[PDB]
Amino acid sequence: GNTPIDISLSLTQFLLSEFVPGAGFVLGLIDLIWGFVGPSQWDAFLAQVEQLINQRIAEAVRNTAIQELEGMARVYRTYATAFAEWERAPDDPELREALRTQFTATETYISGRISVLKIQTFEVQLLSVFAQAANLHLSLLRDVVFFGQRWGFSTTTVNNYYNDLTEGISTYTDYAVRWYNTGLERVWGPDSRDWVRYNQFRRELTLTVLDIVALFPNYDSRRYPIRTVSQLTREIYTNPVLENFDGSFRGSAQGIERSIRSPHLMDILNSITIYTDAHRGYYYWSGHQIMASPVGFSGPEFTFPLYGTMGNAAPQQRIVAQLGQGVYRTLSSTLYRRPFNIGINNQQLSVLDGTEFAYGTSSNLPSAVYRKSGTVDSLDEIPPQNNNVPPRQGFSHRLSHVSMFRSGFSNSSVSIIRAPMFSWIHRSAEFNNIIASDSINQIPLVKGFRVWGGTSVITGPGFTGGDILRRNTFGDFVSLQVNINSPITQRYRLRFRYASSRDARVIVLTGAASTGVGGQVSVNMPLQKTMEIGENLTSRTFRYTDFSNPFSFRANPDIIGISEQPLFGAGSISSGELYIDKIEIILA
Repeated sequence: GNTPIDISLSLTQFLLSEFVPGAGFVLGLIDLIWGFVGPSQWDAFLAQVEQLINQRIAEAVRNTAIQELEGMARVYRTYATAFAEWERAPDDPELREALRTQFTATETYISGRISVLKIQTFEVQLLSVFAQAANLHLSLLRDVVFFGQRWGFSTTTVNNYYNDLTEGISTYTDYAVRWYNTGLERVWGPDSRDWVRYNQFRRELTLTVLDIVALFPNYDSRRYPIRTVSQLTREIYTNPVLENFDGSFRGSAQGIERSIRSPHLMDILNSITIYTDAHRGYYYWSGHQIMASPVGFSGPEFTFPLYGTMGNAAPQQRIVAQLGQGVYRTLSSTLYRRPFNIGINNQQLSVLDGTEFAYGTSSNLPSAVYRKSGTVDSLDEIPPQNNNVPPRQGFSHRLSHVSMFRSGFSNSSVSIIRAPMFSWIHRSAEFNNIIASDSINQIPLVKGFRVWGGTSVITGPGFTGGDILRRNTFGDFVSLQVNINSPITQRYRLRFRYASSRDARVIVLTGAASTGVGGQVSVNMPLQKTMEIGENLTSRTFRYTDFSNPFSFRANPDIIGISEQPLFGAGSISSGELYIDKIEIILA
């Protein structure tokens, strides 16, 4: 089993860590995807979303798509070797000229024939190979913008390729998120079964499409002259009780989706205290409590409201999640009791009767076990990024929350449903905000610890790899905690990635005060209007500041605050919205 979900996760790992242009990058794209000779690989890629919504692609359209993929891999392969021979004698004017034509030949082939992956009425099924190919096209355009003057191309030829890269990022992004959403809505229905297949689409295409799409902007090598590491803070969802049910509870799907928490700052799951109930010698997970900390463990634990019902047929069991790299895997045992319809006191049960919590770790640390283990295995839906090493080392996601979809009390109620919902954040969403020397640091604003009043966390547009922050008025956004590995004397610069339907002014303060409240203004920067009032959030509505003017922190676990300030003379009324996604920090 080498699923497309497997391949795509290892590719997410590659792009996230070793994003820097050179032979290592080309050799890497060959090894993970484009080295494959023949059709079967692309056949599997299409099959996954095809059987997901149970519509196969028309065969003429399907085979042309597969054969153009083959040709794309095939022209890239010859570019890649021509690239390597050049990097072995980089000044030779003949190797240069040989790479220059083999580049323009391969770019024209890929550029021109992506079309066959955007075919009308088959947009969703073709989405995952389109994401692969758009990502391949962008690798090439980054290459010329970065190596143009070494290769021998004119500065005018390169500036045109650069505009292609710009537009490519914006066009490809917008197509993918558009067909992601319309494919999602088409799967939605009102039943337990309809929600399962809805969520299956969301999860698989978040892994196979959106995560590669979130990294496209890093292909802009004029905007990112050096290394940069993005962070995927979005959470994908599993539910063993519902995903393993053979029937379907009717009209539930709207109730299930609401039981997921609303957009929120990123937290670190600390512990889960499970409560047990019983009925007729059948013991089950009836409710639980969740405790979390902010990013950086920057202060006091938050305890979530009770999930489910606080049973006592056994004593509570407190499972600590946050050991090593967190819980990477759950193996649950489901229990569906179907009696000969007695009722109320001979109940119908749709619940969990055990779960094993497996730790992500380079160690022998044993799993946590509630009652007993099971065979409903989350690793089957959230696979490893590296199958060459044991799962506890090559895992892709860490457990981030546990909610519950509840129905009935044990009371009356002929029927009881306790369906715990497991949230998975991608591994790249680090526990701390660490400012690296030597790279371009991305800190999504969802990594702060406090949202100030009148800033909302809004579900992200689809290409930021997480949620974002909105203000309707001017005011304070977040406070977040930063760690430097430099003397406090070291100087830094800062830029924003924002969306705004108005002009505004943005400031970053750096006097600490845990809780946030303090601060001294260190950075003052303008935000030009990026969209019209009431427009939708597409990639063209997002903009980068310049870098900021050197500043320094004033503590080494520092507490910085972001606020948006009224422009002088504007009269203190603000109309439109302000969106901030990311701040990025560099050195010197």
